[PDB]
Amino acid sequence: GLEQFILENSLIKNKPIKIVIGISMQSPHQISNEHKQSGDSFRAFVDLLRKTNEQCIRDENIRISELIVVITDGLHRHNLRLYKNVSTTEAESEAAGLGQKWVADNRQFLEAIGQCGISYKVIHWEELKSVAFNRYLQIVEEEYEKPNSEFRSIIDNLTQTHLEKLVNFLLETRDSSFTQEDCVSATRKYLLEEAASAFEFASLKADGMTYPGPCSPGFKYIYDTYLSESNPLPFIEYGMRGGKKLPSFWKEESP
RNA sequence: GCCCGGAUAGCUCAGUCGGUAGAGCAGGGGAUUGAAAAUCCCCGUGUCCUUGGUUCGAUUCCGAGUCCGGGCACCA
Ligand SMILES: *C(=O)[C@@H](N)Cc1ccccc1
Repeated sequence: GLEQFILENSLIKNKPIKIVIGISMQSPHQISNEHKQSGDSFRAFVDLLRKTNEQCIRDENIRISELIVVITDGLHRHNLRLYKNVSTTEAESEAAGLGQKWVADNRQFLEAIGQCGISYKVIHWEELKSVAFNRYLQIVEEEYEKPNSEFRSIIDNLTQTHLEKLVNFLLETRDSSFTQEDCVSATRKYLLEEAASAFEFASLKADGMTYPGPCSPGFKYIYDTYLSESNPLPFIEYGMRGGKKLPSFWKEESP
């Protein structure tokens, strides 16, 4: 899908539109192979990008160029560390490794986006979370140091979400020996890292970042404070499905 | 993955069983001016996206393909 009704609110046209995007992954995959940024999702992002490179007499009176792609490869760490003792950094290593696994599971789409005209970047875990996280976490806690801000409401909502998720997860294996306070606090840590990912990402990348869903968790609270007056955080919503196979160039298995 | 709409003059779209599809823009020709600029008037051979059927005949009715959207399922 798209948001043509949202293109005029910013009112910056007749030029290349710097865009970004960030994918995620859950520990226990309920939909298994089906997930965000599947093959259909990447091909549909490419198609929605190419839809603005056509109709030059109807878009001048929408363009897609210079794009980037982020990955929260270092977000769901403690989510996977519950299965085995392992280590604190080993859980990171493995989760970011699966992130890079997907990054290689659809590299053809990333490279073919460059043939369609759009640039291709590849942000990762450390590539973003490697600078200015002390002041970021400090500001997150400064917003979460009072029950008046809706940051506590979003905290409780995401906490209930991750709590149901971790309850269903540990309901299969009770050998984790984790704590309810531990699950809640690790979920809140991931949530605050996602909230602090508005400051660091909005400052690291120019203009806007688009996700298929809404993704207003933490991003709204932080970006309305800082990014909305430094680098406008505009979230565009995408949405596709499966019905008729589109034309995919070099759509074959590697050999 | 499942389910629901459209494509018509060059372009926008309006056309409701199946009863020779027309309003706006554009564009050509005019009268009048010395000439243009306003105003009036004339001007559409459209397989209604191709290709198989009912009919007396199908725009929209049934079958096959091409291209634009929607509603769900999965939220994280
Ligand atoms: C899921 O765990 C999300 N918090 C991860 C995420 C999604 C989109 C953008 C940034 C982070």
